[PDB]
Amino acid sequence: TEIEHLVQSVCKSYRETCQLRLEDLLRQRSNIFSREEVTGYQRKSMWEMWERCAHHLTEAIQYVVEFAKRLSGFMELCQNDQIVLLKAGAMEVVLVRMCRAYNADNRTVFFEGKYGGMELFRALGCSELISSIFDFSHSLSALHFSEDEIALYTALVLINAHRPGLQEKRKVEQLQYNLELAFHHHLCKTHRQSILAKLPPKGKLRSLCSQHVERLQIF
Ligand SMILES: CNC(=O)c1ccc(Cl)c(-c2ccc3c(c2)CCCN3C(=O)c2c(F)cccc2Cl)c1
Repeated sequence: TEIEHLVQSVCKSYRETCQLRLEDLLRQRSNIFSREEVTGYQRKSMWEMWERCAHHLTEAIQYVVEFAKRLSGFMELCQNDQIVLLKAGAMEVVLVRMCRAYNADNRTVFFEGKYGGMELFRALGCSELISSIFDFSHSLSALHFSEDEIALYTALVLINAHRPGLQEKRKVEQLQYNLELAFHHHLCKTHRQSILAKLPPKGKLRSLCSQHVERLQIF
């Protein structure tokens, strides 16, 4: 039950640090882009559309940093390892967090006040990647994660002791192990263990968050 106090702690850090309130996202599912707004976005140059998207992604990252800061043990890690973990994991967490912005019923995603499909992002240069991002959100949305589960899962996406560059490896390993124990305890308690087998495989998140995203300093 130190474990259950950890579960509650991680869930509160997550709830305090969302960019978007879940209930606002659900409210807005009826609010969908017209054929003309989609065309208005398809018409934008590659540059301006990346500028747009890289801005949103940088704000989304700041919310993940604030998640890390409010997370138990994280802030007692040495500064080098805080930076290593966030550099390695922050994009991944944003990707995982976007499934709450995704509506599996019509395959739309929340974007700049309204919901739209993947053809919204045509001006970007990368239909393969967009498709892959959508397919992944579609799969992650199928778990119907509780708020607890997604808080713990994203905690673990972040506190990963296999990140090249950590000095105090062991101290991150204990933090990871305690988060793992919290997660498996909570899943066992609610008979949700089965979802473990449906989580993304080792290296799936990495492969989404490398293709095309990095060196965005240019926007
Ligand atoms: C009012 N606020 C917003 O609308 C808002 C807030 C937060 C965010 Cl994160 C977004 C947003 C940002 C980027 C993207 C999407 C939504 C949906 C698809 C394109 N995309 C990506 O996921 C992105 C990625 F993660 C990997 C590779 C390529 C890309 Cl472009 C929009």
